[PDB]
Amino acid sequence: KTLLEADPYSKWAILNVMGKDFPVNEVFTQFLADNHHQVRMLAAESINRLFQDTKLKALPLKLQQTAFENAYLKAQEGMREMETLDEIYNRKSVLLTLIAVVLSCSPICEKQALFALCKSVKENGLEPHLVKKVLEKVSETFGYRRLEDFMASHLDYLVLEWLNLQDTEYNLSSFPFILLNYTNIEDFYRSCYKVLIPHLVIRSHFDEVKSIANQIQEDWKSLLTDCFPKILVNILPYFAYEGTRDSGMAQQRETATKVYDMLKSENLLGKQIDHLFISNLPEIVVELLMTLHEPDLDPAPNPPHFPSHVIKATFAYISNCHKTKLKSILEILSKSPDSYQKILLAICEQAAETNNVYKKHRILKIYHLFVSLLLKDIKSGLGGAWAFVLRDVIYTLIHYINQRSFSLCCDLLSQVCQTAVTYCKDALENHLHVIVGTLIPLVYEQVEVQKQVLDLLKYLVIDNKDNENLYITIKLLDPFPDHVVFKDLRITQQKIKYSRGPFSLLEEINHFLSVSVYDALPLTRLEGLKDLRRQLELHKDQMVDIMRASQDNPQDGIMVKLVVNLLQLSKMAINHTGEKEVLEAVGSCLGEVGPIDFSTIAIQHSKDASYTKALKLFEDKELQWTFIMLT
Repeated sequence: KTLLEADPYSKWAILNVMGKDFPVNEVFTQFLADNHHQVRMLAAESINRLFQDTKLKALPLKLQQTAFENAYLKAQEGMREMETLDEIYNRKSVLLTLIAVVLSCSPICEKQALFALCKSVKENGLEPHLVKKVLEKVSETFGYRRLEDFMASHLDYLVLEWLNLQDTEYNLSSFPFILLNYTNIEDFYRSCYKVLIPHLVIRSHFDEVKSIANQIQEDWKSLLTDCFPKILVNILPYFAYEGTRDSGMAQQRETATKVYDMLKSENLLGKQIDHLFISNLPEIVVELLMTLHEPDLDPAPNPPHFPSHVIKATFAYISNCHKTKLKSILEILSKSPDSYQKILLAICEQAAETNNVYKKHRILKIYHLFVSLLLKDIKSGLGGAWAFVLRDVIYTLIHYINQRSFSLCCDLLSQVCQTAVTYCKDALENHLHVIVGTLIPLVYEQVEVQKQVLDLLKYLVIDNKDNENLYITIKLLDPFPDHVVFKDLRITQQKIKYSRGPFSLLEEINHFLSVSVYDALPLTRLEGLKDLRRQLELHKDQMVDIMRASQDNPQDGIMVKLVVNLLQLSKMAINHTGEKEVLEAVGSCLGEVGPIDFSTIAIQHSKDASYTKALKLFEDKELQWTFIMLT
């Protein structure tokens, strides 16, 4: 164990005996089947060294899998090398400890270890109570609230690997359903038919699904209709990726072809296949998205996993095979504009419900693929949904940035802003200020993060400063006095800001009020507030004559307007993250000016003119109610 700590990779940890060299890992695994019992538990506890670096870094996939299979075969040999019940139970407990530690310390080999455990439950005859207990221990070790939730996250791989062993004793009825909390196989069917049926659909077990359905008090037609998207996302992709490239990879295409042909039969769903396909378009694209895998150093996803190019070809083939024979899936997806909506609601919900960082990384690279698919067919747009989808994706990206992968998120934001400023002139005219003002406090981060932030800032302030529509947006934004390294930004910020000359105190206050009414997020304004403080500190002498000019109309005081604007911003920010900084900033800003008698008693709350005029032009109470509710 000590030398495994020293040299996990075994670069020089090779021991030579009788002229033959042996790796230390094989020697360590050899002690698993020692005659003395006490060696077994210690070896099971210390085998953690072969699945992680312990210098929390992981290990290469090949080494981890070969160590796992070596440990499994050694445990099997120790089982089969056999009063007796005592050491039989001891060997079973040692095997369970091995299969539990490999689950705990090796997230890469989760699925394979769980499949080995479920096979060994019936093969080795493991005690049900002990294995169940270690299952719930793992469940609340990882963080899952219920053990059934942990079971549901990998049951598809379990059943698929069980059925891919082509064994007579390994059938659906022989699946170890006792492991889950369901009392009887009927409850297991009721709970997991949506997964069990699609696995056997590709295997042409229609008699099996009929025999399950007629005994489950449910119609087989409805059950197959419910599982129709999941079998679509299985058979349909096989027709696209490198058709007839090689026989080994073309046998799947051939069996998919025959399955699709027999599903086109009159008795089967072939009569209404087109109607069901049109009915739920998001339900199949979500499954086409979640099946993405790039073979770096990530846990193995669900057994159906395809690379990015396979997904691209699948969408291309689905678009081509349509009766109208379009070129892109997004064109027929534009027939129902809501399809783009709830899919954005779909991919998000699985990301927030999970807490694993690796699963989050997988779902965010899937989201990268989806946004790339969105942006490669933006020439004609997504109908009238393009503005909504770009706003949704940019706000989701800024939320994922604010919750702290990160480089990939920066790639998404860069790509979407590039597309918006290239193929449009007003896409980023309003929802850009928060993005610009959000990544600045991220400068004090890793070198890659800082480099990406600086690159995005210089792209926004150099390559987009010539846009006529974006001139107002770039002119109206908060300064960045944070670090010296932003001098370039400074020498491209004061030019536009001070194009007409040096702004006075009144001009600075007017600009601050305009940017405050322009943006609804008080946090991103923090730096600007700091400048406002300087504007209150250096230019105190200018607060007299201005108030001399406001005596005629005291009810429109500039200073009181600034005070009430800061008060409104504080009221908005009182229930937001990072409140201790924005509250301190606004308090310091109000502390630069004393309680000057404004000769007013009433407080007027400024409101956007658009909302007031919309209310004014609505002559019906119902119309106003609908407008305010929708807003």
